[PDB]
Amino acid sequence: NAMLYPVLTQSRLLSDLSGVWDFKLDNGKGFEEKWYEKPLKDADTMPVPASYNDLKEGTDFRDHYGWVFYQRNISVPEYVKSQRIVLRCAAVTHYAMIYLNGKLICEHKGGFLPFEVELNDDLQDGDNLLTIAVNNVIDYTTLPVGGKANMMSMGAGASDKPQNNPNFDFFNYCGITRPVKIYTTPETYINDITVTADIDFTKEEPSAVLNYNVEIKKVELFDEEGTKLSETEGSEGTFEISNVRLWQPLNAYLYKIKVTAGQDVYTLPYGVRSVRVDGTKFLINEKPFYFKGYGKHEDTFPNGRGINLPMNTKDISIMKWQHANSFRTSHYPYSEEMMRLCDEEGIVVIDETTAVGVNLQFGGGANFGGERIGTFDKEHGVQTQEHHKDVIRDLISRDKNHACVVMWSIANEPDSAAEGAYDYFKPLYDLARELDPQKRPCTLVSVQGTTADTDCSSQLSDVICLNRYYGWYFGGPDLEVSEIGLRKELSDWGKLGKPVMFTEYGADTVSGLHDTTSVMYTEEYQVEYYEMNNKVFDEFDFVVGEQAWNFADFATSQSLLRVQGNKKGLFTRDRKPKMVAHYFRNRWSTIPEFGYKT
Amino acid sequence: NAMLYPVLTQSRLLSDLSGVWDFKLDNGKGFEEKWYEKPLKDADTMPVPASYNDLKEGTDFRDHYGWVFYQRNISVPEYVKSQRIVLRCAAVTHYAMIYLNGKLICEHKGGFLPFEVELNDDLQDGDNLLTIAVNNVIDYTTLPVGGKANMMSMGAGASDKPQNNPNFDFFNYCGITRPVKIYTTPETYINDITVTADIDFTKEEPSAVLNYNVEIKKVELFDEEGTKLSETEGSEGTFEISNVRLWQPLNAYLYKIKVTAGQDVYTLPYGVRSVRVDGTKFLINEKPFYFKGYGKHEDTFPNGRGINLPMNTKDISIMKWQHANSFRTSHYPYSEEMMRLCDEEGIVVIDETTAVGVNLQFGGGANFGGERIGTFDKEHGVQTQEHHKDVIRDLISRDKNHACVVMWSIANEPDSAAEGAYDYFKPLYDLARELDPQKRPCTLVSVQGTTADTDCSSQLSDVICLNRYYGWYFGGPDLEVSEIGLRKELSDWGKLGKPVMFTEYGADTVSGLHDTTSVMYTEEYQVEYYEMNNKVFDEFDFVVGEQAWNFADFATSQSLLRVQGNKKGLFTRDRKPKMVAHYFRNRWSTIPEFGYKT
Amino acid sequence: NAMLYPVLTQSRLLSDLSGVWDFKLDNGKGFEEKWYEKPLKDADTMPVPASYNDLKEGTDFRDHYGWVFYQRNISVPEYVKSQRIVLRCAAVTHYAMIYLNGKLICEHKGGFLPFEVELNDDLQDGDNLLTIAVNNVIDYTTLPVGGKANMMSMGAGASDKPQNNPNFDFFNYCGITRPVKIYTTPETYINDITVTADIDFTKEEPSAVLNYNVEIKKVELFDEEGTKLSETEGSEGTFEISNVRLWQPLNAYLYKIKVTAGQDVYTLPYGVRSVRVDGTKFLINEKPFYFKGYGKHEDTFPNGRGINLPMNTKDISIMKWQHANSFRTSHYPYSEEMMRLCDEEGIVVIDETTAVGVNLQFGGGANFGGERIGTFDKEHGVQTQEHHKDVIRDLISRDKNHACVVMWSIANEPDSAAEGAYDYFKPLYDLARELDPQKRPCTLVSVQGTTADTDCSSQLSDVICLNRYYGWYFGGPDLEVSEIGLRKELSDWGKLGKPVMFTEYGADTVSGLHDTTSVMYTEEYQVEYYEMNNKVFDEFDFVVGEQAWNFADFATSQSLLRVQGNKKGLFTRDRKPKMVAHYFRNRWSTIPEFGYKT
Ligand SMILES: O=C(O)[C@H]1O[C@@H](O)[C@H](O)[C@@H](O)[C@@H]1O
Ligand SMILES: O=C(O)[C@H]1O[C@@H](O)[C@H](O)[C@@H](O)[C@@H]1O
Ligand SMILES: O=C(O)[C@H]1O[C@@H](O)[C@H](O)[C@@H](O)[C@@H]1O
Repeated sequence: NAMLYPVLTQSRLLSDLSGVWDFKLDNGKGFEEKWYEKPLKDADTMPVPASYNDLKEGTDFRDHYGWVFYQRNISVPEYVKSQRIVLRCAAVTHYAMIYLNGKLICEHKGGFLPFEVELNDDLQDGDNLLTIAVNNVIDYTTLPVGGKANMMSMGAGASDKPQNNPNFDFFNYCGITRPVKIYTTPETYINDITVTADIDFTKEEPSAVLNYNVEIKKVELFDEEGTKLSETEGSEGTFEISNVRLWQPLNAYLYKIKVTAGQDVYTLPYGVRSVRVDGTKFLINEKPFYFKGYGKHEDTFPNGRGINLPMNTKDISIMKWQHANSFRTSHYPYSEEMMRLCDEEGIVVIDETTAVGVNLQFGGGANFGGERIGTFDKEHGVQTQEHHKDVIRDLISRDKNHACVVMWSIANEPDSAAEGAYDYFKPLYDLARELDPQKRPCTLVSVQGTTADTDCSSQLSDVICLNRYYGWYFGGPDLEVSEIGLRKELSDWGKLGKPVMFTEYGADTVSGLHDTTSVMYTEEYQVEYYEMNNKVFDEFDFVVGEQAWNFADFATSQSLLRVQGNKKGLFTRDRKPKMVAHYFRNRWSTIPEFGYKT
Repeated sequence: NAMLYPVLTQSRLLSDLSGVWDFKLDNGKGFEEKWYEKPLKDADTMPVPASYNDLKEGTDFRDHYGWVFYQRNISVPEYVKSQRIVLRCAAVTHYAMIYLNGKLICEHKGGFLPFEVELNDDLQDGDNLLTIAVNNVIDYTTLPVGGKANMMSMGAGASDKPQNNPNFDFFNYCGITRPVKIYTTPETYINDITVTADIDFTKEEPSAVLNYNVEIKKVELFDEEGTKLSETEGSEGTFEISNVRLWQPLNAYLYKIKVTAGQDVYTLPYGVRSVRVDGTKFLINEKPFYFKGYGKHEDTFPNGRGINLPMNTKDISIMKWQHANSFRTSHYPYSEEMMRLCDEEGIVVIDETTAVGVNLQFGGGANFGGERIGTFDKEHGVQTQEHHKDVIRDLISRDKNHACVVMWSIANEPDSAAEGAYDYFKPLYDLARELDPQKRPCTLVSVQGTTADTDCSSQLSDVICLNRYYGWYFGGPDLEVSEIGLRKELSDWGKLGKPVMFTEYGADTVSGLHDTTSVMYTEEYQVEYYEMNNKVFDEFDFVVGEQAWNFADFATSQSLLRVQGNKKGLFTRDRKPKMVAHYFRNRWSTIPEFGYKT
Repeated sequence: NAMLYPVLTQSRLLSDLSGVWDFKLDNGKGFEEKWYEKPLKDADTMPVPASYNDLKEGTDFRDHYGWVFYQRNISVPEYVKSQRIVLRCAAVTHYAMIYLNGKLICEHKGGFLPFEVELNDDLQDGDNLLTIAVNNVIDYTTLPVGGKANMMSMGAGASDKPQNNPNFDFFNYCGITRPVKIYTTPETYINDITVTADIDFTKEEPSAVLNYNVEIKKVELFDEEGTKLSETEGSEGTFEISNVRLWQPLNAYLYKIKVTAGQDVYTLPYGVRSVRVDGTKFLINEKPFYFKGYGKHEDTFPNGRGINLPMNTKDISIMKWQHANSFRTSHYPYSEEMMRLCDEEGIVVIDETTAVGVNLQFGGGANFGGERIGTFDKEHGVQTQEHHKDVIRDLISRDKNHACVVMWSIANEPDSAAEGAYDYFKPLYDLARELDPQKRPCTLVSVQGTTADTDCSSQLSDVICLNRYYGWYFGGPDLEVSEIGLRKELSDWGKLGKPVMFTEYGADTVSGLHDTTSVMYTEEYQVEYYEMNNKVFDEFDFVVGEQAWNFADFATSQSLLRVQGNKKGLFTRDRKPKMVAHYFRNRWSTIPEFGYKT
């Protein structure tokens, strides 16, 4: 269930297996001939961690369907076999199968959340052959959802070759996305840590009480520099600090927490912060917040979706340069390292599950007996709800302690106004609120066409998150008519007395295209688009956030509607600014983190 | 009916009125208040000749609906009022209304063909106020055809503001497109000239007999330098030359023809050339030709569709640099000056009418009583056939003598496989063959989806001209499956034993986008697309021409499918080459004008 | 002296400390206040490994002068304190100072070669504060060499702010460039391994004898799959294999070598390959080789010079796509991981030292008493020779075993035709040949202006490596006059009877700029430039290699001559191909690895 971020400590090791592994594409006789038994023959090379799709040439490699085989030898000295040996795969996209010496030790479904296995038993001495098989197939049983044709459906479709058809607007990057590490710990070890914060704003000098639980199978506090200030015994626990330095947006502070438990020990950074909804206002530390930022992607060249800590730091630098304060993990949980970095740098995050494409109205829509099948058809619709809960389980269990995480997003653009939607999401929202020890807000990001009266989010969600494209897909290029439509729908959303924020809005823009009299796809049109939208946003005291789509240009599946990927970014794929980036920087510079329009 | 190209001669003048005129947009009280009576107030400035759409700023100006008013004063001395004064408007797009001193002297429908009026009667002495009103409205009665919504129909459509919606894929550039000149001539004057060529290939030294007619309301021959070689009297006439220098593709020769007729005289360049179809082979001068070139547009910045002789010469230079030999006047007759230039430089031309958009299946298709209305519905379909004939009349009457003109194109992508198509085009083809004194081939350019069995062009046309996009709109990005489909349809077209040529095929390509593993919209994909198509072309001895679409990027109406216009050009809008331009140059360099695959 | 690549084995661990460390810029009171003692206050964040220059915003950060402070806590359990604890800094650019708990444990000069220190003594238990201070200052004592003004010297120079002025044409990326890892090993351990190959081509089935030495402070062989085939005892040693699979260019093979030595063990991949010079011919495995490739940079966004294994694999993929076979480590030794990858993928490498900028004629040239100071002036010239030898020592000691390494490059563009040049390089070449157990060729890359009679490389070097820009800096834009000059100088180089190869030649090209009639900086001009140069290369049987400059666009110091960096790449900085990339791919496809022109 629970997984702490591995890190070197007094009692645990940490051996990063990152490097160039052996690699081979399934053909698809890989399992018949038991390639996991022996070392791979005719193997190519492949770095880890990284999506493999862009690291070789040819459409057959990039658009490969099925399995790939990673392989690498490992070896451990016996003088720590006394300890337990565990293998943490930070992420394998999508479906992983971990062999060792030819024996299937582990399986996992879920391309964006960590999972571990124990190695003490099957780790013979000498050099041991580790093989990881990675599958990329997506369908009605996976999150994200795979369709039956192109999402934008002219086009293709006449081919019998088996192919993935994403029901989502990003490229199906697969492989060992995130680091594969080996760490140790003593039999009887700290397995999970939880920390909540009851805090007091009555006083001019805010105090805070920190409850904690340390599941296991001394607790020291430290502040930034490491000046110790408190101590307690047992899995039991509480701290009383006065003169709390509140973790703030763009003004972070992380106390340290040292938990020694006999033969084992682990340190956890924690930020003291409060967040709660109050009618219109979205309060962080009992102050009226306003989101400024974007929906992002873990998308870089040529790593694909592979983790890129240099870019993560560069993205933060650009955000603080642009006077942003937040972003959403579109459309999947990001790496642990990026989440911890957001703690250090003080960026508000909207952590989202992998639940994109739970909407069978995209594309032409799948068909059965002539009839079109609704999204939540129990026999021919999505088969994802049970896996959907495991994702909510594993996600909250991983990022429960992050001060940056401010709200959970159950799904991106699901068919939330259709038959079966409420019964699908009600158990998910309930599980979301039951397992989050901090009871933070929950939402879902609403596709276009949704209204206040028809959205199951109008009831289940604490915050309304809209993806609206008035002036692009709907109204472009007449920004005046689009303005009227945006004001009309947005007014209707004020009926709920709930906070509203736009998590996505943008216009495809090819860096370099200009005109004094703007047309679609030019940098001028992009600025005018955001001008019109932001003008309507500023009219409604109940909109509490603007998040542009996207932060940067990113790769998608090929289609007539995608000009070498999605070009809605404020920055290019190599993080160079378009003209709209300087527009938002000037606008966001005058809008404060708190009390924008109260 | 007939209109000769005005040019300075011994008996006629030529006063180009080109310059900066007064200009004003209708609002739309222009005719109520009789703005044509007085000089215009609050007028802006506008050069002539030029499309006005891109010469000012603001969407309201560029997307203006309705009328505009040009105005300019003229004056003539009396010492040539003895002569007749005629005003030749080379082209006014679309509908022109010529006032003078407040009196409506002329009207014209047809935005791409010349028309004149006589000035002797209403030309008082002193300074006379000339006003031209230009209308841009397009609908089911105009050629090109105006629709009811965007041609690519997400989008727009919710606006009540009256707007043009082109049923064609280029921008509705309007205004005084081509020069407005004043020339003289004596009462009793040469009105029309016609020259045919019966020529003899029996001998090792080809001789030629030139019949001519000189309609009127001495005939001298001259060769290139001006060395005279023959003479004849009367409207009657014939010439017998031996050692003819045959006008060839990329090797032109223009004899001169001086026709003195009493008080009047006119000189006409003429090239001696033969063209006839023979089963598979397209013969020019009894040799098997092969078209190499493009579909072009009269499209430059910022002239819009306005005439641009510097670019016309530059385009020819680029064609001869690229080893091309031909192009089509997509999708309207081009300027006279460009046609005469093609005579001098020796470029084969496929002269096409303004009949684009005669196809109501584009867009969503217009609706009536729930029913969709077919293209040639007699009550709710196109109302263009009678105007369509006037266009065929005026066009052939203008370019009957050009040696470069090798074939006529009745329409671009009409609904030629629908009910009513044959009865619509049969009288048009008949008029085309009846009025062309040289009886040159006639065709229509067939939309995609057309087959040999279903196309009314399979019967009416001497040459089959296809617009196929296997590997772009149909099959992209799988070029292998697209190849199979292209070979399958092309084989079926060989059933007719007629010549086949592709007048359009291409892929949108944004100059600058590259990848080693190509995706759509990159320069690499564009090259691979043309490689696949050209490979299939070379397999069939009955394909006699490849014409890429387009020659250069050009402006279109705004839509999600158009990245700042149509990007299918081999060159950018400013005539800079994409990578595919060097590919075609290398391919066309090894393919000869004659006897490519015989 | 000797350093083996750390990797997990039966007896050693490997704990990658890569991650987000604490970071702070010196101001420059860092050492006065002993920031290394305590944890850093007001610290920012910084990932490791990566150059820090592009990971924050502002010119002051990017152009920082002096020191920066990395900091991170580490902890080790006692149950392996029995082993020795060593800290391998793969590279710290330029000058590193490693504190721990406040004590200076190590120092290092050399920004591109590894160095380690032992941790057993100063590693108290608990959490231990590790601090690394990095300096970026460059001058006449460092390799690469720092100047006194801009290398291209209009410009700047009027500022008193202390600044680095690279005497080289790449950006002064600094910080922890390459991974910082911790590995273990038993007291008494394998410290160094050396393997040579005496091999026999007499027989139709080539056999090979492998001598080896295992310095220390059982030996098993294995072949690709791991099928064992031989064994020997002692530091003593030899192997006799028959049916050797020769490591070939673009056809690699790596036998494995397992050396168990009591309590310790290490595995080394080795490729059996021969290389020797023979008059004109450059022989690899007794066959006449021909280099096809580029000079590269370890340069990516935003890592700067930081190691990027995803890009390294992508670069190899592009090379094999382009039909290249080799590259040079311009202008510094690359990462170990890239060298091992070249072993696996079979790319020929020209390993080069950090000796760039040993040439004081660049810029305006430094001045003293009015006099200009020559490069090797003993009082005011370069002070680098002794450090220069340590670089040759550490480099060969690291890459002595790589089969890909085929030739050593002592320096890039030194003032090799000046007074003092011979006495400067003679001891360096001697040290190069003395310490390389395989006695592979040695060279230096000759600046433009050098001739056969004036170059000290004409004598000291086994291969002549030229950097010539006929048609760019010299002759551009007249490629005809430039051709004459290139043929004239190249003919004169044939006087030596030695092999000649061009290690650099190119023309700055901004991706997107085109013209049918080419001008400098367009993609067309770049192709024509390489066409002219390659035409002259093919005329001389003694030129054995063409290596273009550069592989990809890369960052440089700002100057009027650098359009956002060096644009001479065949690919863009994000590895997208320019038109010249497809030219070289077509040319290199017809040129074989061996026997091109014999
Ligand atoms: O069309 C777009 O650009 C985007 O539209 C939104 O609905 C999706 O959230 C996003 O994944 C797409 O990339
Ligand atoms: O889609 C395209 O690029 C083109 O398709 C063809 O059918 C039309 O002839 C042309 O007008 C369009 O511009
Ligand atoms: O001028 C250039 O582009 C290059 O010239 C060469 O002499 C240098 O080796 C290289 O560092 C420069 O980048």
